[PDB]
Amino acid sequence: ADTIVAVELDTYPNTDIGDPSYPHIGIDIKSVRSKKTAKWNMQNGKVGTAHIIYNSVDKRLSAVVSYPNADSATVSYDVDLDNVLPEWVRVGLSASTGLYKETNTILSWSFTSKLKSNSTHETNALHFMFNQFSKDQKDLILQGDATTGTDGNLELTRVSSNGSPQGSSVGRALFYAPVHIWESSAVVASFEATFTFLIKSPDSHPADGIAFFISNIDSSIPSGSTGRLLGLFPDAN
Ligand SMILES: OC[C@H]1O[C@H](O[C@H]2[C@@H](O)[C@H](O)[C@@H](CO)O[C@@H]2O)[C@@H](O)[C@@H](O)[C@@H]1O
Ligand SMILES: [Ca+2]
Ligand SMILES: [Mn+2]
Repeated sequence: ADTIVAVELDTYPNTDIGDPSYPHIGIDIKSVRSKKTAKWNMQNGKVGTAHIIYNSVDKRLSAVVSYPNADSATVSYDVDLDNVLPEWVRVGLSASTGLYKETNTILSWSFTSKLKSNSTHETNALHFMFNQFSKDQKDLILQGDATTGTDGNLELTRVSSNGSPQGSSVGRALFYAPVHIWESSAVVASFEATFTFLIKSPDSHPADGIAFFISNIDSSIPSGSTGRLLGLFPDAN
């Protein structure tokens, strides 16, 4: 099966599987049951921003989610991505809906990864920045219901012609090129990701959430991962 490290923006509390009783953000290491969570005052209809950072010196995965003129939500977890992820990976965005829904719109997404070898200076880097998605975005691997181009945005889950979010939907978008996240003899490696999202729903309890994830290169949507599984895990283990 796939190896998944993700930062989830969980809008629906599935208490039957360990979620806290409120929308939250969490750090998921190979499991949908976050190793660490933080309360998130999600705002229906507003545009938010997520920022995720990591470096091999501190070995700490941190994320901050904010809305303009509102306090931010922060979550951190000490983890050595070398002990978890394969050397080469792919990075992406995933979302789902199930019984209750929401739009899982991404307006912008940027990512930067650096890897420095022992050889004096000479750092390797990868950076991509999408501020406008188009139809036929060949540098993205769209999976499930994910689509691009509508209003220049990336809709991870199904949205009807009039803009109504559909339930029982799942979609992901991964950057085409694999990323060298670590090397056995690297002095320092780091990455930073940023994305702005718009989650709105006519439900009083939107669902299910969006996630930024890092996986094996060949990852694909596991069967029946709609809803609470955020399109990342095959089960709730
Ligand atoms: O989209 C939210 C949520 O909807 C569905 O789960 C609800 C219900 O159908 C289940 O019977 C109960 C208990 O298991 O949980 C919910 O109330 C599922 O699609 C779920 O995956 C999803 O998160
Ligand atoms: Ca949930
Ligand atoms: Mn959760």
